[PDB]
Amino acid sequence: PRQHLLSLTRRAQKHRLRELKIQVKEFADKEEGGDVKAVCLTLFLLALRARNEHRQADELEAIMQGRGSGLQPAVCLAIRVNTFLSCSQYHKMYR
DNA sequence: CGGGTTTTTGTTAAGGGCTGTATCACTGTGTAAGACAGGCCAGATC
Repeated sequence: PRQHLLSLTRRAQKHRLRELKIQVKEFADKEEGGDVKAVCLTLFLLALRARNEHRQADELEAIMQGRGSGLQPAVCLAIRVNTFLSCSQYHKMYR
């Protein structure tokens, strides 16, 4: 009995979308170079802007570009150094 | 109360990559004065 897509587990969702996975990967590496993740997030942003949710698309662009809700290692290194944090104290703080 | 049928859930093997944890040899905080026995000279003395 079918219930819903996101109600399944990871392996079950993979079993259910293996066909679309193969199709998208082949039709993306035929002509579009082969970057599967690129075509994936591009199609997702397009389907999301179809619902004109500018906010969600901007947040996803920020996440996938590293500029919000998550720091690149250089910035947190500068924070760990310029604030005189130790390696164990930063660890506790990060733990 | 089971077949027929369907959607979830493991299961093996080998390799890759990110995350967490044990291990090594060490540290910094326990830090100033007083009690007492022995020697010794200045001096009252009988």
